[PDB]
Amino acid sequence: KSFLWTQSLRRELSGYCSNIKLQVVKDAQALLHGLDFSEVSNVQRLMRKQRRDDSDLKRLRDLNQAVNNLVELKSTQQKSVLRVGTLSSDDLLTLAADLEKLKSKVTRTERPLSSGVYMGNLSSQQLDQRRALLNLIGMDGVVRVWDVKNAELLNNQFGTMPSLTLACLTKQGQVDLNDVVQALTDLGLIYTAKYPNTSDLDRLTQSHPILNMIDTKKSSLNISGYNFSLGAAVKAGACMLDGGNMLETIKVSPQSMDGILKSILKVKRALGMFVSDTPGERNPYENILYKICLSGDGWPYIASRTSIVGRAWENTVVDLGLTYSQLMTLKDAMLQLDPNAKTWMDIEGRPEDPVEVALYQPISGCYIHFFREPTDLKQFKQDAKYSHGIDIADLFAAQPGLTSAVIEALPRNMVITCQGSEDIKKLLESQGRKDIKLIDIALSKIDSRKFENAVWDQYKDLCHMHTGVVVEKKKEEITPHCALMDCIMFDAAVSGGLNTLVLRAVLPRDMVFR
Amino acid sequence: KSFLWTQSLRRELSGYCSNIKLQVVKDAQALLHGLDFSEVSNVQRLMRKQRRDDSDLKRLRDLNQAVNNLVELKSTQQKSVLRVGTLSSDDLLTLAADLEKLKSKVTRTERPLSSGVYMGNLSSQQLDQRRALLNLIGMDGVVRVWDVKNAELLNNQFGTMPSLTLACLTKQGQVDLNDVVQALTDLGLIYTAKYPNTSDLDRLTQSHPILNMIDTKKSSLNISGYNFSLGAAVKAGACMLDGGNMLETIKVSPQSMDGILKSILKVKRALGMFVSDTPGERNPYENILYKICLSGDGWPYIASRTSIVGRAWENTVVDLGLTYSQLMTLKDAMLQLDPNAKTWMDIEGRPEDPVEVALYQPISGCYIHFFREPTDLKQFKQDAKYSHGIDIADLFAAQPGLTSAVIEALPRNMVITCQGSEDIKKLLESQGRKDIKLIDIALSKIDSRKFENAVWDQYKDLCHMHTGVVVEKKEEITPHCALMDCIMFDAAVSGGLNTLVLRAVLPRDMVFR
Amino acid sequence: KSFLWTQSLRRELSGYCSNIKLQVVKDAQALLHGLDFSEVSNVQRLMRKQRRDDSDLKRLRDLNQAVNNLVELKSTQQKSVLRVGTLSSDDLLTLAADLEKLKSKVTRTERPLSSGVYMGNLSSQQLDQRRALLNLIGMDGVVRVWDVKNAELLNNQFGTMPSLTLACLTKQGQVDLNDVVQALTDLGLIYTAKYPNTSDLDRLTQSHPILNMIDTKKSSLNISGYNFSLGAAVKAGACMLDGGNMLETIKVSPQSMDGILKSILKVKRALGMFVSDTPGERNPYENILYKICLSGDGWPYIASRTSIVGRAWENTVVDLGLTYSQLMTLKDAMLQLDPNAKTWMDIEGRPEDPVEVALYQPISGCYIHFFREPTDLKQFKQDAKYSHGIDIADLFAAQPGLTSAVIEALPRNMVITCQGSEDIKKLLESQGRKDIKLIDIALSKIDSRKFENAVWDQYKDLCHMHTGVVVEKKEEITPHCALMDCIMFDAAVSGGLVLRAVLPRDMVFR
Ligand SMILES: [Mn+2]
Ligand SMILES: [Mn+2]
Ligand SMILES: [Mn+2]
Ligand SMILES: [Mn+2]
Ligand SMILES: [Mn+2]
Ligand SMILES: [Zn+2]
Ligand SMILES: [Zn+2]
Ligand SMILES: [Zn+2]
Repeated sequence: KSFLWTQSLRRELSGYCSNIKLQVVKDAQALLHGLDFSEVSNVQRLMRKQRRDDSDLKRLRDLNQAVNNLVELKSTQQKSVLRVGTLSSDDLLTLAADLEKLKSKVTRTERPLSSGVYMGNLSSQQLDQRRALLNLIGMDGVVRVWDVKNAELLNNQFGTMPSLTLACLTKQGQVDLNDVVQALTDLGLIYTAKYPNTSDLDRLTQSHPILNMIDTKKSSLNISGYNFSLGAAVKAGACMLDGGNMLETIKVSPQSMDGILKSILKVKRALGMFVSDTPGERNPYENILYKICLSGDGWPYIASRTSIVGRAWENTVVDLGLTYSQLMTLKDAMLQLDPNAKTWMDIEGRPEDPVEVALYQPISGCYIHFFREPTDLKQFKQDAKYSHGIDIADLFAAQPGLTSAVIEALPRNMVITCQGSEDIKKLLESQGRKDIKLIDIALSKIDSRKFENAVWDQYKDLCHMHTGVVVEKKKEEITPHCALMDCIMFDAAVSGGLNTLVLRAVLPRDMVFR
Repeated sequence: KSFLWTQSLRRELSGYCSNIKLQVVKDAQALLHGLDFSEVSNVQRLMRKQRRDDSDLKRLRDLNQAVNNLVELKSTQQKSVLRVGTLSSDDLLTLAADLEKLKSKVTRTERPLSSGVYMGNLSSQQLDQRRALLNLIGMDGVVRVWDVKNAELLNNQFGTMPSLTLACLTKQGQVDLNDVVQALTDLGLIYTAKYPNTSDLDRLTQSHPILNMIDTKKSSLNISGYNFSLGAAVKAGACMLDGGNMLETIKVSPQSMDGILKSILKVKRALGMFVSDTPGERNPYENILYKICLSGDGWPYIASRTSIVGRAWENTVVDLGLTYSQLMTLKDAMLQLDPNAKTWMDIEGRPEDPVEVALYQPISGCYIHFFREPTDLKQFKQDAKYSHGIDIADLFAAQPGLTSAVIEALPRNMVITCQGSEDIKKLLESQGRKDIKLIDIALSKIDSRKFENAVWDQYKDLCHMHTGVVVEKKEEITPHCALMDCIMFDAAVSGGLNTLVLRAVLPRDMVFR
Repeated sequence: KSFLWTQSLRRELSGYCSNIKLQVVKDAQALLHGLDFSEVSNVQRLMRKQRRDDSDLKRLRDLNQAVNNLVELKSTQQKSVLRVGTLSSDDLLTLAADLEKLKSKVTRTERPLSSGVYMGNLSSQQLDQRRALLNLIGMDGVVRVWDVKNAELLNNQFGTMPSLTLACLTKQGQVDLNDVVQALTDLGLIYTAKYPNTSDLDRLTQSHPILNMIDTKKSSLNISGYNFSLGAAVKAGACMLDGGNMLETIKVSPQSMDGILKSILKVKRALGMFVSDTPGERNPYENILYKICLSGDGWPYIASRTSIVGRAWENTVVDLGLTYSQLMTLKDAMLQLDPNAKTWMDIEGRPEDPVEVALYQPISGCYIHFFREPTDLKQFKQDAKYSHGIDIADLFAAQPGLTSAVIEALPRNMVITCQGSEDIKKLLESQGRKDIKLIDIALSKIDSRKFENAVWDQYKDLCHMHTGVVVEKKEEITPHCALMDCIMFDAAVSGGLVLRAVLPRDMVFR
């Protein structure tokens, strides 16, 4: 059923496939020669930890950039732009659709590994429902695997490579290289007829003892390229064979990129392939579509991709409220909120025409931040003059529907704290949520903006929306008001000071803009 | 199309599958210590030949017997009589049907290797139609691969056996046994997912270089268990798994045989499996059905069956004109004859009611010999006492429609010599054949039976139908046989009886029901 | 590669061409004066209908008569019998094999419009494999364009003639006659160099605004000559130039038909031309060989072939087991059947040697009916006396092989109703199609023949195969027809009592 998709894709794309054994074995032997395999063991030890940080990530990345200096099979950073040539106008619509579906699927699978999910003080059903997602995606009260300052540094660091695999099995398994090649050759042949299972690897193990090391019924989620998964072994086995149509052996180029995708959409239409609305393991169509859109120059499956920054939906653009798919990602990202924690909220613009919305939980250092186009532009210029200093031409790019979707998804029975309950009340009540209880702090003007300078020095990087000169009639310039910076400084006003805390965004950055 | 047929039978016969990996390696280890592999070489040399004689079969049977004596995994002579129990009445009706069609297909595929096909003086169409039968089945004027005294001695001698295969690759291929067990396992694993082919064997040889011994582009037809076919290698691989629903491991017993046949039928029913009415390689259903019905006790696929007598349709029977598939076997049987050669004919019983019919070709030595149930009980009795001495009770088990079908399939424009034409004329006539010219030679009473005693002395065993005491106007005389008349009327002409072993055109099973 | 074939044919057939720039306009003028273009717009309306019947075909055929009555460039009824002479015995065999291929292509493209294809309860893949087919040829469940009682009235009615195109562009486009000639000539000068496309005519229209009535897509299939296709304008623009060896201008005669055929087969041989076995539009080779073999008198491209009767393999014959080509015709003929509906089956003779075979679906009203040669005569000559009464000389001409070819082409899972089973079971099992379930209705022999004399009164003309006198053990009785048995047994279950052949009319007898 998932091997059927794979089979049809082999035939259709067989003309882009080739023998690569010599290039692979060369990289394996070069790793066997150059690489510090005790550091391979060190990175594996770090992947056994349930909780990992920046020191673990640096070690992984350093080992990644050590492998990358020794292999000749690498993918280069290449942007890709697609138009009506070769691909039909109908084909680019489908791609755009499937890519934004993929976007949702991959963000809901991988992001909670870094962003985290709240597993503390919740109802019995909610925990059961959160546990089911975290069982599925491979995963105080906030549980996460990667506690990092920059989660973008987790991109493309976890892919599996045939040559690295072949080298790792040879050194760590303590047998000759050829034995390993002749082992994955027999595995590679199982794969020409079925996706290999537990019993398959068992009986080969009797003739090739190496295949013990490999873990068969482990997931491909929350693993590195240094681990001995079923997928890494199967992939490495596909490249040792003498031909022919093995999908792993695809190379992409600017000259070949469109045709592969055109051929992918032909199979998809013939068999009814689709991007899953579920988080978890990638299906055959999800896997190929991501690996090709990741780079316009390289080998989608088997190359070195650790040099590549960004995602597949970013590295490839289509030139032509919230989607059900976006709604899902948003609803999963918000499970990061502790509903029992103290929560600030602030807005810029009048409550019935908001242009900036923020929420802030000071103890976890997690925040919601987003934007909206105004309706009353004639009133927007007034607030640009005297309050927020936002230019509307920079709000054009704000993703629509975000205002209602966040206020709808807010934890029920949460208590929101605000400097002036007035407008916040008329906002939540309007967006359908009267239930949310509100505190009024009621500070004075001098005491609310006491830590205004302190907050902008530490956190300026988190909002770039405020450009316009703001005045205060007596005219003289003042600091423009950010909705986010307001929240932080109002918490500091009450606290009596401001700590150094690395803030974590609840929303993905891909969601704020279009 | 047919790997599913296997995959489905695998799923339903699971409980009959088993672990024999050890017992095969044990039987190979015994062959490695006991078998003369130089004699294996000698038999393989005989299989490379086009024409094979009685001495080649003697060597082949002697070696098979030596293999047989050493292996612990053998099949036993166990006959099966099927009764309504585990199998429903319809299940049994389906079994009987298929065994008739299977009988036809396997006779048409195997028997011409011995019986032969005339390939001399014919129309271009007749030769192309015939040479296209030879490539379907993997095969003076007569073409044959086996020229033997008795073609029952060919039966069950050619099967493949994993332990023999295992033993032969080890000793002839000059590698250790352990590395042979390694190689076959990986092939056996592939066999779970697909039937391995050209490249599948090519790429496997790259780690295990014992596998270029095995021939890929060679069929299963016209080869012995000593040859390294893909099927023998694939078969042996199946045994290399401690588990897996492989049909090759199955054990049959008087207790389990019905239930096995029941399970096969469900798979056949479900998918729509069938016996193909075209000669050639066996389909998975034809294969399983044959091997199971040969012996009620033993291992259908993997045992030594070299000591088993009878074809599977004789060893297993159901208890509760010709069939379409009997006809195609009959038409295929007739191709042995030289249509241009000298050909005799003779009948016993009235031309309107023949009880015995025989045709004889004196040069190739081949004959048609069959019987028929009469209708004129009155005329029969006086003929019996004056001519053939055939007991009417011995004729009820004769195949009906055999007169029609044989006379039809006789080649157009043949020349028949006969003693007395009036009779032969009326029988060929009322059947569509006026095209055949008849030569009546003028042999008087005395001369036509000069070598009568000589013919019966030499050929008695060919006819057992004449038991009654025949008399002339009184004293006893020798009963008239259609076939013995044909031979002796030829003897009169030639001035001497020939000294040869005769070959039958008709499959022996086909004469009686 | 198809304009190559055009070009190459043009040079080799240069001397059977003339000019015709006078008579084309002459007949176009004789149309301007004496033809109502309201009925022409009425025809365009009818061809715009998604379903069409006998009354719409009447309005077409009468207009194909009225145009034929005025014009002096016409083809007339002329049969051709190809003998050796100019065409070597090797040319004849290549011409007989190609016309046979051509039969299979033209039938699979044009016939489904009338006969219909079932697009109801089927597997997605079937709905894929069958819609693919429709978009190639330009097309309850059964979808059809022409629903007519006589489908032979459809033949030679959709033809395209330049003069008819000329007179149509003039009156309907409201420009002067000359401006139509000026516009199409300029398109004809493009036809000497390449086959005009989307942009060719788009730029022509910039000087010739009258050329906007014309489509690039689509097509050249379920259109009539009253439409404005690309080809109609192209053919017209060819007959506007002086000389140049223009294919469209070819006139055939009983003295010249062999040499023109002799010419074609050289170019085919020299290039690699052949009759496509895939349905759709004609390649230039299919089109030339078809237009010529239609008639041996007139202008195969530009004449008034609207009163010509019978197809090109019928109107032209050669004088010296089914063919690969006919089996694909048969498989696309069995697509008409609704496999999810009440279906009968009946045969004559014994199951191991059937001489007449029938299947019938009442609700739609379609049937399968064919004959076979017997093998056993002793049994056939008795069945003739006491069951069917068919003469053996009538059974030689029946197409051999249809019996197994139809049975295998049956839909999988279909359920048959019969009277009785057993011998229907014996037949579908010899062929090895057990998957088919059988219902015996098992009526009494008197109850089976209640509506006997009624069915032979409404459907007699559908079978002319029963000649001999069938007797009962004696008195004369009405012979048994396998097809007439299908309809009467249906009536005995219905209590009461059109028909469309599933099998091609041309495939029953060879
Ligand atoms: Mn990175
Ligand atoms: Mn504010
Ligand atoms: Mn191995
Ligand atoms: Mn005699
Ligand atoms: Mn009937
Ligand atoms: Zn801001
Ligand atoms: Zn005898
Ligand atoms: Zn009839």
